Amino acid sequence: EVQLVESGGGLVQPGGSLRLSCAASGFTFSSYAMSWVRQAPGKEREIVSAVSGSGGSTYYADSVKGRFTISRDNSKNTLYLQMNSLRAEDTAVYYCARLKKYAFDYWGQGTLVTVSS
Repeated sequence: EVQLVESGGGLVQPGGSLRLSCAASGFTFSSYAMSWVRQAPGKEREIVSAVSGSGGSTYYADSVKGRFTISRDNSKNTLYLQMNSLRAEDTAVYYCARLKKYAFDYWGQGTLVTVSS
């Protein structure tokens, strides 16, 4: 089966950078792809990063296609996210979620990013 649960907690003032992650165990995270994030303080969802398929597919929020990163930790039960670009004016909340068929329908806890300031 799949094991997991978003988590981490980091700050991201304007030009900051957060460090969160998706929990995971037997299925790991990249072995079977895994996408994640999506939520916010009445700020509508907001992804941060994902890795569909072997990884050819990758996500970075909706404005950091090149300024975000789907960091991962295979033998650590989780992958992390270095997401910098916020602006002390848009705190957010995320929720992990896989997406490769046969392994899509889990990840449901709630995490976030506090633009330090």
